[PDB]
Amino acid sequence: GYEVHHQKLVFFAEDVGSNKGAIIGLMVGGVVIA
Amino acid sequence: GYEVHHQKLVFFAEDVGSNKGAIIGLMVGGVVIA
Amino acid sequence: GYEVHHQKLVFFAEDVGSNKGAIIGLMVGGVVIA
Amino acid sequence: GYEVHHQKLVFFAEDVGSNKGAIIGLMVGGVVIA
Amino acid sequence: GYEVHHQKLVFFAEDVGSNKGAIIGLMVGGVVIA
Amino acid sequence: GYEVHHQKLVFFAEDVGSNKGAIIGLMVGGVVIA
Amino acid sequence: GYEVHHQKLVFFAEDVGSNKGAIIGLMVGGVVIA
Amino acid sequence: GYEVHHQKLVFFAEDVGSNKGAIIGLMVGGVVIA
Amino acid sequence: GYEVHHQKLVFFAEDVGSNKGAIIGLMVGGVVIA
Amino acid sequence: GYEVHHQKLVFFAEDVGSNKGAIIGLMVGGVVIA
Amino acid sequence: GYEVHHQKLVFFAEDVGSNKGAIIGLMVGGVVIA
Amino acid sequence: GYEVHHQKLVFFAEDVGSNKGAIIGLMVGGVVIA
Amino acid sequence: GYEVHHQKLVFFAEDVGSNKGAIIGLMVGGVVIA
Amino acid sequence: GYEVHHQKLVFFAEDVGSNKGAIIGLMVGGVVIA
Amino acid sequence: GYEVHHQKLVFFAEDVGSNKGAIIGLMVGGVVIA
Amino acid sequence: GYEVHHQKLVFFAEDVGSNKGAIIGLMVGGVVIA
Amino acid sequence: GYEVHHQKLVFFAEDVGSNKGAIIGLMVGGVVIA
Amino acid sequence: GYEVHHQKLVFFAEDVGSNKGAIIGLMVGGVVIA
Amino acid sequence: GYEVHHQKLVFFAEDVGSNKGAIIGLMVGGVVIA
Amino acid sequence: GYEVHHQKLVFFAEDVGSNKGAIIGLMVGGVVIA
Repeated sequence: GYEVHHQKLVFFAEDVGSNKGAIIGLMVGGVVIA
Repeated sequence: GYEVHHQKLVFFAEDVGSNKGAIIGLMVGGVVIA
Repeated sequence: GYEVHHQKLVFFAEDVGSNKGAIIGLMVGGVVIA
Repeated sequence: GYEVHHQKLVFFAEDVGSNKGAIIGLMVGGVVIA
Repeated sequence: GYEVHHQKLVFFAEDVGSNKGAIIGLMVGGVVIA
Repeated sequence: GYEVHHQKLVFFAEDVGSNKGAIIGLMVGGVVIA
Repeated sequence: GYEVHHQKLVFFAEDVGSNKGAIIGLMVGGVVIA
Repeated sequence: GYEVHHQKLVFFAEDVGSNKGAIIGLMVGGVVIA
Repeated sequence: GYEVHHQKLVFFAEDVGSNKGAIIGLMVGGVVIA
Repeated sequence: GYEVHHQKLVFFAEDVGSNKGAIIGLMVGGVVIA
Repeated sequence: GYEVHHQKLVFFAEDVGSNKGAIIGLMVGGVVIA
Repeated sequence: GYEVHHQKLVFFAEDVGSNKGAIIGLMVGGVVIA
Repeated sequence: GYEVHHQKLVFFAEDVGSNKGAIIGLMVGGVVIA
Repeated sequence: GYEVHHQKLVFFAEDVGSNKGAIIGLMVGGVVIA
Repeated sequence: GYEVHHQKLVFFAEDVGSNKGAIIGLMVGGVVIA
Repeated sequence: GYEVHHQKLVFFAEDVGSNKGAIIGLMVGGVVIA
Repeated sequence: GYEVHHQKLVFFAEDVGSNKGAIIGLMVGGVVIA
Repeated sequence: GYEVHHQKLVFFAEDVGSNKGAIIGLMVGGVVIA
Repeated sequence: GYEVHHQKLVFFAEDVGSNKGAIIGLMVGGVVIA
Repeated sequence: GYEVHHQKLVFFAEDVGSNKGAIIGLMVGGVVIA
């Protein structure tokens, strides 16, 4: 008798507001200018 | 008797607001200007 | 008799406000200017 | 009889306010200017 | 009879206010100017 | 003058050996028996 | 003048040997038997 | 003049040997039997 | 003039030997039997 | 003129030997039996 | 013998760059949100 | 014999850079949020 | 014999850089938040 | 014989750098928050 | 024979650097928070 | 909740009396004889 | 809750009496004879 | 809770009497004879 | 709770009497004869 | 709880009497004859 329930994973966000700049969830590499 | 329920994975967002700039979920690499 | 429930993982945020600058969840490497 | 419930892990934040500068959850390395 | 409940881990913050400067959760290394 | 090069991302593996059991890269949820 | 190079990210492995049991990279939730 | 190079991130392993039991990189929750 | 190089991050291991039991990198919660 | 180099971070191990029992890098909570 | 030449009046600007926010030359009154 | 030449008046600017916020040359009154 | 030349008046600026906040040349009154 | 030349008046600035906060040339009155 | 030349008046500045706080040239009165 | 009211701007006058001579509100340049 | 009211700006006058001579509000340059 | 009220700015005058001569509010440059 | 009120600024005058000669509020430069 | 009130600034005068000669509020430079 195994019951597993209500598990959640969020990497970056659930709610992201307005953006004028730069939003990146994940990057291996590079140059970001904002 | 195995019951598994209500699991969720979100990588970047559920709700993303207005965008004037740059939004990237995932990048391996590059140049981002905003 | 095993019951597992209500577990949550958040890496960066649940709620992210307005952005004029640079927001990065995870980076291996690079240059960020804001 | 094993019951495990209500566990949470937050790496960076739950609520992130407005951003004009640079916010990085995790970085292996680089240069950040804000 | 094992019951485990209400455990929480926060690495950086739960609530992060407005940012003009540089906020980094974790870094292995680099240069940060704010 | 921006140059970005040789970035790589691997999620599960580059080289997976032989399999008699069960290998899953990513699972949101379920029951796995090997 | 920006140059970014040779960054790498590995989540589970680069090289996974043989498997008779169960290997899961990422799981939000469930029951795993090996 | 910015140069960033040779950064690496490994979450679970680079090299995983043989498996008769259960290996999980990341789990939000559940029941694991080996 | 900024130069950043050779930074590394390892969470669980670089080299994981053979497994008859249970290995978990990160767990928010649950029941683990080996 | 800034130069930063050769920084390293290890959380659980670099080299993990064989396992008959239970190894967990990080746990928020639960029941572990070996 | 009267000679008048090369006179210039600029109220706001000669060159205005890119705009994501609010630019107003002159206002008697009101509410401005950017 | 009257000669008048090369006179200039600038009220706000000659060159205005990029704008994410609020730029107002002149205001009699109000509320400005940026 | 009257000669008048090369006179300049600048009220706020000649060159204004990038703006994320609030820039006001002149105000009689109000509330400014940045 | 009257010659008048090379006169300059600057009230606030000639060169204004980047702005995240609040810059006001002149105000009769009010509330400024930055 | 009257010659007048090379006169300059600066009220606040010639060069103003980056601003995160509040810069006011002149104010008759009010409340300033930075 | 924002309310802005009763702001006024007058450049030259509200009430100009009789004129036998020369009245000019704004002039970039020229010769004026009265 | 913001309320801004009764601000006024006058450049040259509110009430200008009779004129036999020369009245100029603003001049960038020239020759004025009364 | 912000309230700003009754601010006033006058540059040259509120009330200007009769004129036989020359009245100039602001001049960048020139020759004025009365 | 901020309240700002009754601030006033006068540059040249509030009340200017009759003029037979020359009155100048502000001059960057020139020749003035009365 | 901030309250600021009844501040005043006068540069040249509030009340200027009749003028047969030359009155200048501010001069950067020149020749003045009365």
